[PDB]
Amino acid sequence: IVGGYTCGANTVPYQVSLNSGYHFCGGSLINSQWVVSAAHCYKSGIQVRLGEDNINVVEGNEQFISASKSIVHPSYNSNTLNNDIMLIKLKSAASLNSRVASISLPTSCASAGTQCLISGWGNTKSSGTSYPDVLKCLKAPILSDSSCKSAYPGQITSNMFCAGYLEGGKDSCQGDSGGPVVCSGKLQGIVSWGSGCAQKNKPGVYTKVCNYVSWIKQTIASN
Ligand SMILES: [Ca+2]
Repeated sequence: IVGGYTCGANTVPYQVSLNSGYHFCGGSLINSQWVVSAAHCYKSGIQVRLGEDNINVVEGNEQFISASKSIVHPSYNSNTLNNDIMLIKLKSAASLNSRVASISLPTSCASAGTQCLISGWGNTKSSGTSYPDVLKCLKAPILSDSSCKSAYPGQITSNMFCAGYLEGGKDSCQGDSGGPVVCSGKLQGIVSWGSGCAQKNKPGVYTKVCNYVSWIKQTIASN
């Protein structure tokens, strides 16, 4: 997360770390047994880490659970990053508490100019390499589709939105792929891509979760 702040420990209780010997992506807890992340975060042998703040120290609140199953969206295109969404089933149910909570699925899509919260652990620098150990946060509006498609001509589909600032400086890219974008108490986004990091007229590009709620509910209930 470039150009934000330290959330505070356990202030984003739905935030998940996907670990494969190291932290490689974020995710969101949508119920005791399921996580949603990005399809470009697909690996084998994932461990899901809940209740984290500092990913390098065991601060007491953690829950470490092996993933039993991963489901990538049937229409995921890894070239265009269209339908960049994946579902991860926990081997054992998470124990929900003050620090470990679910986030709700949208009943409807969010509109432009709606403020959202984007959280994650990744690269804080637009130029160079600096990985934070603690959860970071950014508040950013959803930009209008016009403003989005203009920044990435012929790259943006219906299943994407942009958030942040047209001037750059503040963005998420490498700053946690797969991470949540929460607007008015609902999961509206997943950190998908963005050209460079926090560049001028290069916003972040998010998977538009409200398009997928039917897929998510049908998949989860059948698996
Ligand atoms: Ca920790």
